Amino acid sequence: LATLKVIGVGGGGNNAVNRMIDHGMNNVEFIAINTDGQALNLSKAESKIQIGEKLTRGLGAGANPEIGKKAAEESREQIEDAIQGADMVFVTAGMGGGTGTGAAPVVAKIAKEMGALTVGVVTRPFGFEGRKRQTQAAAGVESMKAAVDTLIVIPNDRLLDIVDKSTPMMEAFKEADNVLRQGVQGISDLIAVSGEVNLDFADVKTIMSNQGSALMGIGVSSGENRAVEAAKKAISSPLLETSIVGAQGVLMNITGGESLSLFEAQEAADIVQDAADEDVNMIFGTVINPELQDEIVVTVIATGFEDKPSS
Ligand SMILES: Nc1nc2c(ncn2[C@@H]2O[C@H](COP(=O)(O)OP(=O)(O)O)[C@@H](O)[C@H]2O)c(=O)[nH]1
Repeated sequence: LATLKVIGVGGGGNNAVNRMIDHGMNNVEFIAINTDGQALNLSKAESKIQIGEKLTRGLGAGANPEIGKKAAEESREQIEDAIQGADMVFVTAGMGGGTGTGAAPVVAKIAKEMGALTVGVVTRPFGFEGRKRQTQAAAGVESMKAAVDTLIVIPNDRLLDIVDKSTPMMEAFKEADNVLRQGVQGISDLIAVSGEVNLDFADVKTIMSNQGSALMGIGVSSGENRAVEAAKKAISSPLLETSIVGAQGVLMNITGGESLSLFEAQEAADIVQDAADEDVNMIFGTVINPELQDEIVVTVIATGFEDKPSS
């Protein structure tokens, strides 16, 4: 089965990796990449790469993206060794600092160069962090676009839309973490199970390879209108820079029990295509899990946003 790897670059990326490992992920290899030796020492990842030792003396990049870049370039061989054999690589980082901003694009370009389907999931800084951080991050996002197959951007300001006055910062961070984690899990599940209408890693490549922005979502629902409700949840995007609107390619997998109806499968597909408001090329799949009773799961991967709009 296709070899999946998730690579956290810099502080935010490392944090995401640690929290994903805590949450529980089967058949995924994690790699932690940082300049900061103290943070690496605390990483839960099975594979750790300290980059730029000579430049930083084991410290972080001090918000300087040129140091993050030079560090990654300096450690290219070690990064190549850690990635070798991967079929798909997810690179996650916080844009705005030095290590994520400068090194994540280098890491992604190595992963792609060496044949892996490469997806980035990065954050933009909070407005309260100031304009310099925002400007550095914007350059990082542009660099990431050039280095990956597909990119998902999570503006940290969106977290302010899902918290009340007391929600812990760490709880908010976990909500952002769900984007990459559930995207990885949906691909892992799609590879592992044969479906009645079967989609596999080649379908994922068709949808995600050499594209631009992406949306990856999952919805789960039971009862009346379950399919419509699951599809709406899969495309809901309160934390995303890139919503479903304008998608021209969608991989949609529906998992249900024996009761999964043709009518509700069409309903789900129609929700996604109507929200995209485009001529969508839909690669549709269906998995019947007989242990499931009234539950339905809809997973969506959407791309093609940069393609010329249709008439
Ligand atoms: N959502 C989220 N954002 C983070 C986290 N840690 C850092 N950030 C964001 O990431 C940006 C870069 O921080 P950091 O990754 O620690 O810097 P670096 O190590 O030099 O790359 C910060 O400016 C924040 O906006 C996290 O755990 N979650």
